[PDB]
Amino acid sequence: LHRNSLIVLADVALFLALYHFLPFEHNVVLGISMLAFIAVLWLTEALHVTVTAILVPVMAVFFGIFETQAALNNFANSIIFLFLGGFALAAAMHHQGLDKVIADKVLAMAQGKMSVAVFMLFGVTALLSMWISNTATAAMMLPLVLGVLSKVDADKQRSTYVFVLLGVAYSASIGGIATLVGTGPNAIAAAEVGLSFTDWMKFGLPTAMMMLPMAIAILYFLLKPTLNGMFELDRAPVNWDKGKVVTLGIFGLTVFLWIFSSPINAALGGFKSFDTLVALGAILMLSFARVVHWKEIQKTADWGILLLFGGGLCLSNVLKQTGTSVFLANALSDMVSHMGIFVVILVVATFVVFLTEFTSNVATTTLLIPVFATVAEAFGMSPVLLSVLIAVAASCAFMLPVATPPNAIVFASGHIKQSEMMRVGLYLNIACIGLLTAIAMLFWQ
Amino acid sequence: LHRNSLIVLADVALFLALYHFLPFEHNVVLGISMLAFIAVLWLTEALHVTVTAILVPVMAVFFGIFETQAALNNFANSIIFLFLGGFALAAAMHHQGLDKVIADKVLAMAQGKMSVAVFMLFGVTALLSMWISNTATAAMMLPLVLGVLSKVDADKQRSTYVFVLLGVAYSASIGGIATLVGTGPNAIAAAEVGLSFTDWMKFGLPTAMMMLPMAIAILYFLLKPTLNGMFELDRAPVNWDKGKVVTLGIFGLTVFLWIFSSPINAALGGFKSFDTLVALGAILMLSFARVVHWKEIQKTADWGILLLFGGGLCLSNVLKQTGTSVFLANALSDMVSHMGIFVVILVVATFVVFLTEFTSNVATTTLLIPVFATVAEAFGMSPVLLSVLIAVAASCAFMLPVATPPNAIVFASGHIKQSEMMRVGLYLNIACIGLLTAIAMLFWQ
Ligand code: NA
Ligand code: NA
Ligand code: NA
Ligand code: NA
Repeated sequence: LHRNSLIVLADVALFLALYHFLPFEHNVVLGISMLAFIAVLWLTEALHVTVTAILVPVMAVFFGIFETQAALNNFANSIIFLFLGGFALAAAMHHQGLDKVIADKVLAMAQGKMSVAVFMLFGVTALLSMWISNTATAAMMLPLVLGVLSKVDADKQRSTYVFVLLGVAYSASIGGIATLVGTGPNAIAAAEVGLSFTDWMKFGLPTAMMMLPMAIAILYFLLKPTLNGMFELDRAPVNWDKGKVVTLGIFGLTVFLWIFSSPINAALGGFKSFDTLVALGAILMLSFARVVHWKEIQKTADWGILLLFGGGLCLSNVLKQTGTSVFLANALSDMVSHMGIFVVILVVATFVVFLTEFTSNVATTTLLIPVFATVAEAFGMSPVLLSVLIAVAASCAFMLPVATPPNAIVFASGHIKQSEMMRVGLYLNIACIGLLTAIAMLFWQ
Repeated sequence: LHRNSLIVLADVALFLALYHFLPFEHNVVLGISMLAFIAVLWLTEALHVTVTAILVPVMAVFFGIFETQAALNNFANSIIFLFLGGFALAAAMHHQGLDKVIADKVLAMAQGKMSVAVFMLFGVTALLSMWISNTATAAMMLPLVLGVLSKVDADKQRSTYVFVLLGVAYSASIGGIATLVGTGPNAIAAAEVGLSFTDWMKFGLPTAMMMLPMAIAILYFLLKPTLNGMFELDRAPVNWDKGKVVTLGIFGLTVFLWIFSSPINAALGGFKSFDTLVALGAILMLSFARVVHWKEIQKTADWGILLLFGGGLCLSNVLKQTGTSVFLANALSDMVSHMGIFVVILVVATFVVFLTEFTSNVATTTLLIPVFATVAEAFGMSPVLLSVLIAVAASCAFMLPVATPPNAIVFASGHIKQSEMMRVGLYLNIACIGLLTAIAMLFWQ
């Protein structure tokens, strides 16, 4: 009777149709029929993203592609645990309130000026986003933004107070493209192609450094009247208490090990997923040092996403095993040889940057990385380039809300118009397709 | 400076001491040193049970026993997912309120008598416990018990109103020993020895049927003045609404498949962990039928326990790989041949039943099943017997609180004395060591 129940039933119909009607070797038919079924479910979201992720192994198994245990093993991938270490690290500095003090210490550096208030609001949002999450950083920044935008209160003076709301909503998304922890898509890329923490930072951080100024400049050069205003530093000040220096101490130590993983691990005997161990070592240090309880981590951890990760890895392996990856490469062979590498990565970048407006970031990456990376491997090219690209471009959701929660968070502020965001995003989207295709070209040789 | 930080430091010392001072083949030294370290941490609970579980792979990897990924793979065991299916099934019928209606429909069968009120309170607690959890079933039953024990309100008339509080606190623990979902220890046994859902029910259910009357009879024959009293059916009645018949429908279908798994799977082509697939199929049916959202399951699911499971499976594999399992069998060889099989299982049963009073049920099972099962295998005997025994006896916590949350739940009722529970438990403990050793003997040939 419901909308989504029909989408699912239409999909069951579609699968059945593709299964009985495609003219190929049985394995490829099954692989294509599955890929379409799952592609629908993750884009429409008729079933919850994670329910769909669970549906993958259960299909793979029932259709004899993998044995039950083999399929489930996907969910214990070392990157998944790295990301859990991220959640525990976040959980710690949120319960401790080290995120609050980083906001105040930097916000009060601005004596009382609105010009150097919002420029220090975006800089903190993105810095805090590197380690925490996007949705979490947005929900945490909202009250701190509304607090500052109450002196220039006049909402007939909207464009002073919309530049700042839409500004952090993007700064949360751009801050994610910095490190391996931060947003889901990055983790999915790293798991697929086998990236280290320091590897994804070499790609991502420069792109964040490039993108944040570029994004503000676009918001600025639309309708900003913010060179005027005064401050209202209204609430109790902050101070380093029982081991906020300790949480920062562990955090610092962890990040130090993550960056210097290459020489530290090499000169340690070369353990396998060193970054994952570090991330679990973090969970251990935070508990021995007593700085955060487990119940806290169990609330903060998004087990839904953790499961989603493995759901996509299962899919990736479904594509290989059925030979669907190689069949698609064969079908695209003529098209891709006719296309220049510039043309390809421009088409890819454009495809995601706009697709990501309709569906969740992860939901699109969890679908697209498997397809592209495995097809890239059939072409015998390094699946890294396309993957990192997709992972970054997925986090470029700037147009409507429902694209990312950070967009819907600053939108529920019952103030910003649908039309307004839709056109700043349409500019920033094109701006990014440029920047990415540019940087993706530069990172070739 | 804290108590537990010293326990941990004392343990780090102990490990270091055992590591540098034991006179054996390096692998066995490492295996022994690890086993002692982890044993301490799970019994003292200096670190949280789950933090300790994570510590296992991280040690195994750093001490070259397993490669990072191989060790983590333990956490994706098919039983863990079976148990997650249990959590989702519970989450459904709690959010739907199918547990409430099962309480009222059976409680109102008793017209208005206290004699047939509490006897129908224990019967519901245990039946509801089979599928839900122990801690969850206790916290859910508490208000429903205090509601009935307000007509015979006189708390100078204590023993009418302590027989019922301590009655359900046990009925929750005995109800767990019924099926594979229900309590952690059962799942740990099944994962270690490879049991089906219908397999553990053949052991457990008869034991629950035997134990519940035996437990009441002991509480009854101490200080019961409950053949007197009247009812107060005070609150809004219940009625089957939008698919509480559907949740029961799915639940019923799931349990039907679980019981009849053997012939259904056999006549289906023999899929690998059929019970796990059923449990995931449950998660899928519950979502397509829209009866429960995912956020609900993410709250209900105890991801801490889910992780604990794999922590112990990692340990089990640590014992084998280092050859510590075989070394212990050699050391115990003389002792066990001098002991009769009756003697052994009486010693084992007594050991756990009393050990489980000091530490969490899972925490003790997660420690003991690996040691015993793997040693049993070195002796070339089926590790099932000892394991199922340990798993059942672990759920026999009847003395103090802090033994199980269901004990601490009915204790926070600021009414029941420490001394009171301690001696009913001491009787029921001995009563059980009997029943188990009896049934364990009968289930031989
Ligand atoms: Na982020
Ligand atoms: Na998106
Ligand atoms: Na239970
Ligand atoms: Na216990």
